[PDB]
Amino acid sequence: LSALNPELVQAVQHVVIGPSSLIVHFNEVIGRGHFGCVYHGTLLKIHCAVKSLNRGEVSQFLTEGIIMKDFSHPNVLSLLGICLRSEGSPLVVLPYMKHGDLRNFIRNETHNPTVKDLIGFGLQVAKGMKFLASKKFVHRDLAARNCMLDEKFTVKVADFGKLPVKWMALESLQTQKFTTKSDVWSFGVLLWELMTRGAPPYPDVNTFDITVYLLQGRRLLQPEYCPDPLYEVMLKCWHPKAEMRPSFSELVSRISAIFSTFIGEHYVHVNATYVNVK
Ligand SMILES: CCOc1ccn(-c2ccc(F)cc2)c(=O)c1C(=O)Nc1ccc(Oc2ccnc(N)c2Cl)c(F)c1
Repeated sequence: LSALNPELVQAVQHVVIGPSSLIVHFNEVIGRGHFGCVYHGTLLKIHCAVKSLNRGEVSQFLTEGIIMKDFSHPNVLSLLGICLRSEGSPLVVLPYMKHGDLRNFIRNETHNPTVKDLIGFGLQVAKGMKFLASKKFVHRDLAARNCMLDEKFTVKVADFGKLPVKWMALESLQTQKFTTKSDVWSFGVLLWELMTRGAPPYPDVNTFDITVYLLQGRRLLQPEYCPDPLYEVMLKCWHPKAEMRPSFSELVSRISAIFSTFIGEHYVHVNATYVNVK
């Protein structure tokens, strides 16, 4: 529309994908959810994922896209480009992730992860977060459902895009303010999700009052296959004082030590009480 904002229109220019150099297979759907949608696509012939807005809002869309342009790290999802379709909503083009999101992947009964594999995934998320934190970028919705998994089993932190209260730090639930320290709280929950193989956090608890629940003096239970030292790390991520939580560099350090101790002998099986739980 150009009448959007010169500055943004120019920034989107250096990453523009000519509508003729990308084919969208609207027939082959991938994502599809509240607001936007995801489709398979070909780029010139690289396989890709094409995010669209099903819909001011277009501006936030393009804006969220431009920020991704500086995300260059093996553990952070990259942007191929943004295609300005002269027929509909602009599109965001992403590399194809053969294994989809991390939560659905670990939840799969046909998969046979070990303690080591799962800790490894957490290690990769932490590396991605460490990069993001160094760029002063606050995620706000860090969870296993927002982490992608490619063909080499490399984890990419992302955001599919009504608060995810169950991953939110105490101060954020109380204030609505987000920081890197509240991302650490979310990361601890992400660790729990991995070790439980994608179980829903606080099954019994209502979204409307996780705050009251947490203030009673509670935290998530140690999953059955979670090593003590990793649980000790989870509890640190959930420190009541935000400044007392470890940084992502510390987490990378600590988790990488725990990970090195395993050899791939301990298989992780789903909990019977968590099965089919929504
Ligand atoms: C308009 C802004 O869009 C953003 C903006 C910022 N970040 C962002 C936020 C924080 C970070 F640390 C890094 C990136 C994003 O991740 C996205 C996004 O669209 N992500 C997204 C994710 C999965 C998708 O689905 C795929 C994709 C590939 N392969 C498969 N199989 C599937 Cl299922 C998908 F299509 C789109």
